Amino acid sequence: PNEECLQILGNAEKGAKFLSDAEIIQLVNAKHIPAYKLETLIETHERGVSIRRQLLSKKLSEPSSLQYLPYRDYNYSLVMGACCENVIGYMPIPVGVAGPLCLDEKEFQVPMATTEGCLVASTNRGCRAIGLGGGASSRVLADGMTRGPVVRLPRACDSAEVKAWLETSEGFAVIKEAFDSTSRFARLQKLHTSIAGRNLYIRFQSRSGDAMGMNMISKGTEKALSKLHEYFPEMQILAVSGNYCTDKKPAAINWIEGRGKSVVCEAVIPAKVVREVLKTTTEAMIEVNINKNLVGSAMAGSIGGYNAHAANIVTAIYIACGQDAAQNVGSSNCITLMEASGPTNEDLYISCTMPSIEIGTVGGGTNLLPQQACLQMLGVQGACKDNPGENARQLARIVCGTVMAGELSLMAALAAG
Amino acid sequence: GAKFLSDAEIIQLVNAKHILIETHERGVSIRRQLLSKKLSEPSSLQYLPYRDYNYSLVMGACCENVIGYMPIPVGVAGPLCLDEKEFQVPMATTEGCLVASTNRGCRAIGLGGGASSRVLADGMTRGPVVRLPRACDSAEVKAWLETSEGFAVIKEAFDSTSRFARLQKLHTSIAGRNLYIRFQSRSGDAMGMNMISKGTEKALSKLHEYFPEMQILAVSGNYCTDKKPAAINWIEGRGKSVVCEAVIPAKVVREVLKTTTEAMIEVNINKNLVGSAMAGSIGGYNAHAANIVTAIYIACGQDAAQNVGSSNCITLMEASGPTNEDLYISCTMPSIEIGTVGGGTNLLPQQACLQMLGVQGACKDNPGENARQLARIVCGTVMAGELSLMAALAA
Amino acid sequence: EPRPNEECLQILGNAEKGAKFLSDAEIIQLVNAKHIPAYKLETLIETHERGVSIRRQLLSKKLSEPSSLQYLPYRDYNYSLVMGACCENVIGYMPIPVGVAGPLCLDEKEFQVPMATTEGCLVASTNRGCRAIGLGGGASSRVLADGMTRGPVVRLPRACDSAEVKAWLETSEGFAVIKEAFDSTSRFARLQKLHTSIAGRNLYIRFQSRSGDAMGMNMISKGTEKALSKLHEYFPEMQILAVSGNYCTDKKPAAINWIEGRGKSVVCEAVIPAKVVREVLKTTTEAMIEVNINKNLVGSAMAGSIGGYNAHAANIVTAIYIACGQDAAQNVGSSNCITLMEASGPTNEDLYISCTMPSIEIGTVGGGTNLLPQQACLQMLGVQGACKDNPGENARQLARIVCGTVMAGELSLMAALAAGHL
Amino acid sequence: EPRPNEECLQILGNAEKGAKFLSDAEIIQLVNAKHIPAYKLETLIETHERGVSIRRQLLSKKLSEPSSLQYLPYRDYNYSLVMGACCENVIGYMPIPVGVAGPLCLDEKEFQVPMATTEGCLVASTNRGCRAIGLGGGASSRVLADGMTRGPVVRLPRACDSAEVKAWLETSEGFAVIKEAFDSTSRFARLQKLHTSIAGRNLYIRFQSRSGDAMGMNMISKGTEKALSKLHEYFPEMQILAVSGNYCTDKKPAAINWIEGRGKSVVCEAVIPAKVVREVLKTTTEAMIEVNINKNLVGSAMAGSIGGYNAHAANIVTAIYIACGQDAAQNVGSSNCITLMEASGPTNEDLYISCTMPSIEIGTVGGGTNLLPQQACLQMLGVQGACKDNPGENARQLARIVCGTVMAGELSLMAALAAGH
Ligand SMILES: CC(C)n1c(CC[C@@H](O)C[C@@H](O)CC(=O)O)c(-c2ccc(F)cc2)c(-c2ccccc2)c1C(=O)Nc1ccc(S(N)(=O)=O)cc1
Ligand SMILES: CC(C)n1c(CC[C@@H](O)C[C@@H](O)CC(=O)O)c(-c2ccc(F)cc2)c(-c2ccccc2)c1C(=O)Nc1ccc(S(N)(=O)=O)cc1
Ligand SMILES: CC(C)n1c(CC[C@@H](O)C[C@@H](O)CC(=O)O)c(-c2ccc(F)cc2)c(-c2ccccc2)c1C(=O)Nc1ccc(S(N)(=O)=O)cc1
Ligand SMILES: CC(C)n1c(CC[C@@H](O)C[C@@H](O)CC(=O)O)c(-c2ccc(F)cc2)c(-c2ccccc2)c1C(=O)Nc1ccc(S(N)(=O)=O)cc1
Repeated sequence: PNEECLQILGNAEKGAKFLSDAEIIQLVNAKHIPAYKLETLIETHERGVSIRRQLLSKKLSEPSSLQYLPYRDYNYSLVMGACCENVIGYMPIPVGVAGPLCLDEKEFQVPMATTEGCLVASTNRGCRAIGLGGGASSRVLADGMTRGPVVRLPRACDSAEVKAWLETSEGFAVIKEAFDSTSRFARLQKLHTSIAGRNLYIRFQSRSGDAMGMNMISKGTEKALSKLHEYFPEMQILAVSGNYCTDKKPAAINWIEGRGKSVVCEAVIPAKVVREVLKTTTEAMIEVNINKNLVGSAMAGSIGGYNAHAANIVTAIYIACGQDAAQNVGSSNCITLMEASGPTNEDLYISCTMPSIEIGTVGGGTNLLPQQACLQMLGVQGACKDNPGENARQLARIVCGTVMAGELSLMAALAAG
Repeated sequence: GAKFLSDAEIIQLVNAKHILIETHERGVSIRRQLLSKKLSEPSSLQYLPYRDYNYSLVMGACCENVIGYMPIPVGVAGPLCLDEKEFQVPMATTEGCLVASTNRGCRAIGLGGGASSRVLADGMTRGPVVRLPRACDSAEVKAWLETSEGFAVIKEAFDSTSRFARLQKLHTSIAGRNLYIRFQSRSGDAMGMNMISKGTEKALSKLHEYFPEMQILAVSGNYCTDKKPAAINWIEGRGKSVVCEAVIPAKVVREVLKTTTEAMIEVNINKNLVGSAMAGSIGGYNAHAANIVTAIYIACGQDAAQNVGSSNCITLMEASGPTNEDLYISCTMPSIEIGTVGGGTNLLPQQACLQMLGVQGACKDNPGENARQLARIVCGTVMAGELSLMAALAA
Repeated sequence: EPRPNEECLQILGNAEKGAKFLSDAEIIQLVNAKHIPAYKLETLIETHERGVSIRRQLLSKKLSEPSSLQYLPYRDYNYSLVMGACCENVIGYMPIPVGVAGPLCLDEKEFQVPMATTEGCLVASTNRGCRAIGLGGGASSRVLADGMTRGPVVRLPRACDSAEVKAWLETSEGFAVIKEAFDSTSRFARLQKLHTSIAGRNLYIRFQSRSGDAMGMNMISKGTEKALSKLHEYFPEMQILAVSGNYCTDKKPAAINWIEGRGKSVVCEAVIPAKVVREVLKTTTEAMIEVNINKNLVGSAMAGSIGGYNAHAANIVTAIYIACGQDAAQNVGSSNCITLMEASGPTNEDLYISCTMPSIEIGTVGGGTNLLPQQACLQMLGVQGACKDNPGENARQLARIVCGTVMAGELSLMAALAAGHL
Repeated sequence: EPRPNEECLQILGNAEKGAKFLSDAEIIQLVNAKHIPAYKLETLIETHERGVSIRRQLLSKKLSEPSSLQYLPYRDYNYSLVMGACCENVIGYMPIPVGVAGPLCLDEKEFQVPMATTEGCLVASTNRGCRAIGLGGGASSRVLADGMTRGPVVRLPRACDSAEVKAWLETSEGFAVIKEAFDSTSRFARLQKLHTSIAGRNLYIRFQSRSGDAMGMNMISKGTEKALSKLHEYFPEMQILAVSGNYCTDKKPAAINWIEGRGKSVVCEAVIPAKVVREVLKTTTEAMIEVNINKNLVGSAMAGSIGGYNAHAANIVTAIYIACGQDAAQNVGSSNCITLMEASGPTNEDLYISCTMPSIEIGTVGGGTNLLPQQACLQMLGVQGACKDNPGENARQLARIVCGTVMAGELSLMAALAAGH
């Protein structure tokens, strides 16, 4: 009944919990109730998902499309008004595990969410060679998420004035105070700027504790630019990101300046281990690395893509561990080097250098519990109380270390043919 | 067999190195318990779900040492009015507001009479590196591959390996005695990596016959280029090269997008062109194409690591209409790497999202048309994403 | 002494008098107060040199230090081949010292390579590279590709229309019509496969063709214009926005030139005996390879280079280009080079070296190669002017010489850096 | 009259005679008989021009056409400033025509810009661009950054050690010890913040400093060599692999030069009224923006350019570089330019134009600027040699003049592309 059902919705202590599935759907189709009124009216999250699927399904060319998209018994409360909207369900990505990865005297079992055949198996083989080689070592070389707004002044002489002002000790200090006032972990490092006529691109860089820090840095960037407006009232803020960050697009600035964590990792693989585990020789590995990862990438016109498949490992760890998998674009930046080592140049020195690993252990997908499980496997879930940023640094080191395992195994598979 | 043993006992054997199980879901349980013994926090696994998932479609083709699955929330943006049709576009993401913003982009496009798209090129690639004794020899091979007779014999060998192996023009570059060879072929509705690899191996094997001193150094010399940033994918395309466009009436930019045509053009020029230029970008002349590509790719069983190149996009915005107040927007994405059969599209949840869009599996009438359609959907939804985010930045 | 402007104009407009019957003071007087603007001085003054002399006197009064031009030479230079062709508002010439590096043993021949440069030691260093190559049996090179390009941008009303034009150009019959219009413009105009790129309703079209021994810019542009006119017959709503849309790409760095080639794409190589690397180059093979990998490959990669995987190819390209009447601004793309070094031979102690240069933009007819001094340098190499019995051979040979001299230069400088002064 | 070889040698080794007492034919007879190496002619022959003359006679006999050097001039040129400084094995000089575009109205001054080129209409076209700027009220420019660089590669035993070295150079005291070493080598050496990059056990170190009015390669390199010697005292396992590891980056295309700058980073701007755009440039502001956006931004984007967002900056950079005694091979990076074009005024009919050139590598002291003809062109612009009272001002002014003349070039070519035919 259409007019009885409205009575049960309007009563403040009854609610739509008393109504049925088809009755709420009869209301919308008759146009008694608009569609957008169902988000706010319906009580529980899972029933909101159910009714959206049903409404959505009748509009589809094949109304049975959603049959095998699962949606029941998922914690939508951590996702609603925080991570996803118009939610009709969830997508299971198989999670495999590669390890142990022997990195800086610890051992890691690395979760990898992927649907590419053999990626975990191959990565795990690279892990095996590293462990039988005495483990890999890594260092975090730099740390600071960025945002890169574009501002505009009337003339290029003015934009130049502002650049010189931001380069002074006094002007930087003023901007630093306004940026840092927005948050606990927001500490502004040296500003990088570029002029293009009357445009001025300003790359704000700051650590962000254990968060990846896109939201924190943005908040700092806006207050900092508000303070900059007080010194330069004619300055227009065109966009809070003018693509100079650069976020989720290939850019040499991230390659050269770094973004998020800049990391290096390295290991030596005995000749014996290269033969028995990797089914090739040190000399063959080197020849392939030089001519694939340097020369080949060079011929193809690569900026920052001097590696075999860093992106595969970055992406799978990112999906498993609640990262922004779109940031695989810049986070997969990697140069993989290989050279002969040891008494008779028969052992394999390998290193991966990844200048822009954009990563966090708090916020975003890491609020969700399956994603926290994977972060917990690695011992890096959430914030680190004693050493703010140490969980995010550790995960970045794991990523780089795991990328190196991936590089060893794939580069060996290609070398053996 | 194993059904009479217990979980605690079978692990006893694998630990002792004296060592399959009769049910897929139990194989996952026992793997979780083996892994569990190696972690400092074994209870970390308890909220990583694993039950009642169809592991049969995974075991052999997709993933090894599987211990569960990672649920990614799926949202829907649409209807996206694209080429006289309506699509409800699934987007798997954990990024706040990404679906809502994309959906707004869709709303603006529909009220502007919808978007139009064309597939400009189509062919996955693979770019092996080979070596000859001398640069004079590598050059002889290049010359030979550029003749009609040479290309035809390399084509016959490539094409013999499978149904959809149909070799297009070759692209080669020499680096001294190295020769990089870029094979491009369509691949039915599959993304086509395995297919083009098999075609490449038999083609390189046939090239070895003409040049026995040639060394096949690696079936991928990074000249493809797969999953790394490369100008070659931007200039030559890879997979589907696609263009999409729409005109958004002035009032619609005002009321829906909360800005103006003029302000939008000013941000696009100075962010997506000039800004990306100052940043030293090749192919990243867009706001956030990667957000949409990645979200759709995870939802639709694509290889999410191919967002590196699939996200390549130039977003252009011009003034339009008689009064010059309407917003012409286009997105050009020359390297969308995509398929509707194989990989993660073999799993039922991922197929649900492909079925939403009406592109699931092979198009039996016209091989490749579902993958082509999906690329067009990706490019149209990227343009929707560009519209909304650029409006939010300009406002 | 100078008589009034009125009388000076009557003598100027008389056929049997002209400018020969006036003073320097009097020509300068007419210019200072219009009647003669300044650029018309070339087509009015008795001789080329007096036109240059007068232009200098005009300029000198405008300067802060009037005697600035004292040591800028101008007398007795053959300005006839310059005027209307190479340069306007000419006040003189700039002497660039020319040294010789050689013999360069390339493809079983010997070359004495002229290099116009002011950088100390460049010719000496390059010359040592030639010697190391000579003692190692010499270099070999092949020309891989040959075609100068021009990359106009056109526009259709919509992206779907530009898509239609791309597909039409990709059909055999569409390209054959465009090729016919292109090729009708000159005897050397032969259009190769078209490269096309869409950016919304924009459509960049890369026209490529050999061009005899000319570098070919003017010829290609002419071919391009007739090709687009014909294209407009089929697609009347097409607008030519610019005859170059930076898609060629000329005189700017661009991945397309690196990947597709432009002008002449060349490869060169040589094996240097271990003995020679030690004695001549003061280093070892092992050391050279380590420096090359970690400087020219890894270092160039960390700096974010496209096409710059070399030590100083640009030094050599520029010196040969100025010496040989080339367009030195084309150093931008023509310097593209990847230098590779590896172990070779029985001992694995000999140095294999190769230099691959995909975009050497060059020619032996036209532009600066019309002037006799730069023809002298071209004649040194045996590549001056057009080749009658094999059109394009001289420009191809010059491209090979450039790539081989670059390799010579790479060998030497890389050995200097590898030794570290020692 | 030509004497036997043994007789000619005693004359050559007689200290109160020498080669001055031999004829050309005798000196050649000695070279051909392998008594004198051909390269030692420079230090044996008393006059520089005679050394050039004999090198030419020797060279001509090696050529397939012996008269090929006829129209290569060599006489009455001042080889004294070139020998052992600018060029070796010298057989003459190459005259490049010099034209003048101007006046360039820049920062309330006027410049007559010399351009050594052989490309037809380049000077005339650039000169049209100058007219538009001057009738548009002039151009204004700013040097934004100043510092030549050198980017050596060193190697440590492990990547962990390269990381240790990077962190050490990033502390204020580690940097200060390196800065003290670097600054000690020359009066203008002032080491700026160190930019470093790791690749495994490689460490690339980008040393940047002002260099007076010199372009500064040799100076920066000398400071770099001494700075690395100091760093070796703290890290004795460090290997200096190469004083240039291509991270500078000198004379190759590189994003690092685009993003960080190198030498002089400059920006230039003008507003061109519609009337001037009409009469001088023969077009409209609307047409020029449409061409600039779709050629210099979008076109360069599709071509995969880094730093090549301009029409023909390189033409102007190269022409001025040759005239003014610069290193013309550095036009690779010095030509880096993004040209921007906007509508201004009430009906979008005035043309705001700017050129941004982040890496103008230039000098007015040293190299080819030591030669008198090259100094004449520097003197034309008022930038010859070192500025005593304001060190670096001449080099800074020249880089502004390049950027401003580049903008002039951009205006004219783009206008011509916007019209047709
Ligand atoms: C990592 C994955 C699994 N993988 C890929 C696909 C990698 C792509 O996703 C990225 C590349 O396209 C990037 C690039 O190189 O340009 C390939 C492969 C790459 C390019 C080809 F043309 C063909 C095959 C190979 C491979 C297999 C054989 C011989 C050569 C290469 C493997 C590979 O690593 N398998 C493996 C190893 C050990 C074990 S084991 N025995 O340890 O379990 C199993 C499988
Ligand atoms: C699309 C996403 C959700 N989004 C992002 C994050 C996008 C990043 O993941 C990619 C960028 O970093 C790439 C780049 O531009 O460099 C931002 C944003 C971007 C850069 C900042 F510095 C700060 C915030 C914005 C935004 C919000 C406000 C004002 C300006 C920008 C939005 C955005 O589109 N929200 C939105 C719009 C409508 C509705 S509605 N009214 O339809 O529901 C909801 C949310
Ligand atoms: C070719 C030129 C002359 N040349 C240059 C300057 C080359 C620049 O124009 C381009 C580089 O900057 C490009 C780069 O590497 O990034 C340098 C040099 C390069 C970078 C430095 F940091 C310092 C010095 C060297 C050099 C000398 C010694 C030790 C290391 C390098 C030489 C060089 O080749 N001299 C030489 C050799 C043999 C004979 S001989 N004995 O054969 O006549 C003479 C001179
Ligand atoms: C500057 C030079 C002289 N110039 C060039 C050649 C410039 C090349 O050296 C570099 C370009 O290739 C870079 C690029 O755009 O990709 C061209 C030209 C460019 C691309 C073509 F396909 C064809 C012709 C043009 C031109 C002529 C006509 C119509 C359009 C463009 C001119 C040009 O500026 N002439 C002129 C102007 C005023 C006066 S006046 N009347 O003031 O004296 C004379 C001549």
